[PDB]
Amino acid sequence: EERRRRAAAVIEEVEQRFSTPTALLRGIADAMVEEMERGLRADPHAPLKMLISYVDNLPTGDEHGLFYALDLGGTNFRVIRVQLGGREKRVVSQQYEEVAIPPHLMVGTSMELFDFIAAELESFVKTEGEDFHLPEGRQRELGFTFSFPVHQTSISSGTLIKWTKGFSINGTVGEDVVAELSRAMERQGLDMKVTALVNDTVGTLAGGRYVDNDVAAAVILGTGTNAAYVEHANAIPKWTGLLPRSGNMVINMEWGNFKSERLPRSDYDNALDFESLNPGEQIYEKMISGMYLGEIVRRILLKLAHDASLFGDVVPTKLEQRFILRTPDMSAMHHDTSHDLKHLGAKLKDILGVADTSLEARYITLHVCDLVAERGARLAAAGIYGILKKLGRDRVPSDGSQKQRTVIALDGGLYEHYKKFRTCLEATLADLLGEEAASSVVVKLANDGSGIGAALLAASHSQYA
Ligand SMILES: Nc1ncnc2c1ncn2[C@@H]1O[C@H](COP(=O)(O)OP(=O)(O)O)[C@@H](O)[C@H]1O
Ligand SMILES: [Mg+2]
Repeated sequence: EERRRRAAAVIEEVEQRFSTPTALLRGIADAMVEEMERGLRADPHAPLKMLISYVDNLPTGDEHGLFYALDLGGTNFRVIRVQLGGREKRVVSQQYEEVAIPPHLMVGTSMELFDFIAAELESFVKTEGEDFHLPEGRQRELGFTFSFPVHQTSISSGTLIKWTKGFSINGTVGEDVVAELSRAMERQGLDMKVTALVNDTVGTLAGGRYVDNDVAAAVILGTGTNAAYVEHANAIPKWTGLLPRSGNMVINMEWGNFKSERLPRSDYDNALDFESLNPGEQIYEKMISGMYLGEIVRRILLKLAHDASLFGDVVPTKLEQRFILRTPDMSAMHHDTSHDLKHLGAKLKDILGVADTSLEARYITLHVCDLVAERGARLAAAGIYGILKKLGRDRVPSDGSQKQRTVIALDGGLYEHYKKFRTCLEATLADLLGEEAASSVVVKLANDGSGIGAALLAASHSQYA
């Protein structure tokens, strides 16, 4: 059919532009490290901000007391509460409540955002049961995870640099995010002090090390993507204070903003960025993250539907709608194994609004999902590889003796729930490492680990009382 060769040409340029041979991945990992060095010396125009987090001591286990945590949150926010027992007892009690963020609150007024989340924290502390005790006269203390880039000014204070992953609230850039929350808690008649402000990457790394001593980094793969790691404070040229007692510092790399001419981008990525909420920003994230994967698939399917009549001789109206194909929908289609792809086809009926689909159209769709998820997962593995190279963990002992154990905590709905994405991520990372080096790296799932991690860092920075 002519329509068949016209479809093969589209799929062929997708394969060509999206191609990520291991050799290219090593050059991208090298460029990541190059960019990490630029951000640590405060280079102008550095894509990676490499933010000092003021976390110089990760949790040890001896944390004790009662502490709350507020976790925000690209798609949801959760309020957490733990009773910490100490090196031997640990988390005696724990309670949490997760709430989905209404879509308007991502793009409205900052007072509406913080009023909404502070009101849910209010009704949450009001149900504080008897398993959690607060000594008399004392003030309840909070750990605040703020999943957006913040120029840190103390362990508990920081300026919003910019919004990401679907958020766009005027009037917060430049403002202290902890003061903005503190005011909202006050308007709710709520006695709490924020004693720790962390990015969700820094929090997951805190929560990860609390249960595994070898956690060296945290990678987030959810609605957005980002990563944090532990750096040597004497390896940060832009550091100007004293130097931490522990010689360590957690860095929020903000690696979604990574950009490199080595990144295999296409016209679909240019169009996606052009019509986005933050054009020109977060180039790397827009190839990896959950908010954008399904949208890349939709734009490829649209090209096919138009240039090859893939879904009929009239392009389906719904297919032209932006973000109509969410990434969990992409994930559902991708995992269909039935001989006729009946579940991929059932999903396509909802999302496209068509009555039916060719078996051949279903296999093309499955192939597109495959190419988009594969490129995102391989590039994310290249980023993790770059971190390991920064910590000198890409290689094993030369003296031939003593393999280290390096743990990387992973968090986010993409990694947790997109099976093909996760296994492609881990396979490529193991490929990038040697067979010798890979047996020393652990990818641990620490989902929503910034909740307890923010509570732990609020603990070690209490007032007290
Ligand atoms: N089944 C799935 N398949 C693919 N991606 C998913 C799936 N479930 C969730 N996700 C992605 O993970 C995100 C939710 O992850 P989570 O870390 O809880 O929130 P956020 O990253 O928004 O703070 C969603 O926005 C979605 O992009
Ligand atoms: Mg979640």
